[PDB]
Amino acid sequence: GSKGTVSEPTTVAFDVRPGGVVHSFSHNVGPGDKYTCMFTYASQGGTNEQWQMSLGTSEDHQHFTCTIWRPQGKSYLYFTQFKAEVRGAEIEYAMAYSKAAFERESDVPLKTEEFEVTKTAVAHRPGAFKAELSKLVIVAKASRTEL
Repeated sequence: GSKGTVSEPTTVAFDVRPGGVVHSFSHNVGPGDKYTCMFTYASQGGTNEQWQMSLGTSEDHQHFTCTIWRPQGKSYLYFTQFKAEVRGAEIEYAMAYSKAAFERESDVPLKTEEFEVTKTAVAHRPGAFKAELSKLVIVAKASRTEL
């Protein structure tokens, strides 16, 4: 009441399974599944990795974010393709990091040219991506076509 509707980000962990097989993941936050964040990717390797993903929404339910990160800050997996698609809102800002900062070492962000950002989904750029993925941040504003 006095607080004015207060909520906290939701974090869900999942397994990354290599082998050149395309996999899809998704999560719904809030009643009515108003906010949906989907993450589909294909990697090559023989080692499983646990990735953390967190979703957040604004007080007025006007803005939400979808963040995926590596607990160790780096991914040994070899990425051949990836895509992030969201529903219930439009993508305003997207960013990815090749390698996370370790103490003295600074962060290594990915060049815009290396990936493509569209109003409905974000897909990698072929011949530009270095096959490195560590952290993804997506910021979107709630909006509906209304038919």
